[PDB]
Amino acid sequence: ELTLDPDTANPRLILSLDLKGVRLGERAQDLPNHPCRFDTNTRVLASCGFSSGRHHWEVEVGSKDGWAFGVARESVRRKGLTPFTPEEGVWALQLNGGQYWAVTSPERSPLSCGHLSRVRVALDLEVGAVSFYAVEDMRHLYTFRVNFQERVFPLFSVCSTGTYLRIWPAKLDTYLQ
Repeated sequence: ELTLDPDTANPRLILSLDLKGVRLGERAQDLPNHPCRFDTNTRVLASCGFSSGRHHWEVEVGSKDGWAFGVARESVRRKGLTPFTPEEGVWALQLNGGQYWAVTSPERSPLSCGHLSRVRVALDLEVGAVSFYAVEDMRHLYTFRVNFQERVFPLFSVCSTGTYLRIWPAKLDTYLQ
């Protein structure tokens, strides 16, 4: 099953022991600053990435602000403060200011989807799409159509305390998403 990759994790994140969950901690861990580790934005990738076929997983989401999740192209920049945008190869939903957003470009799109508890992510590297559904009725939340040109990885970001993400088998915090 999909697990979070601790070698990629921003050192301020805390991963659960089973490597399925992530939240933001209060202090940075002293970790090796390896090239695939996010050193500024509060991100972690799954350890498995995909280059063909259709794949899905589910993400339990906290009720409070601070998270964004979806997929990232493998070449997503790890070093320095980077934008959290489709142009940087991030295709994600976000909970911020009590609103759900698809993190679209040039600006985010607010989603009138009601309350979210668990979200199924469907990644299709054949058609070229990543889609999000609320699991309880599979209502559609957002689809990014993307001509993916490299491997694509499950992506998770938690930039404030009080929230979390779990896999199911800087003026403002969000500037570090």
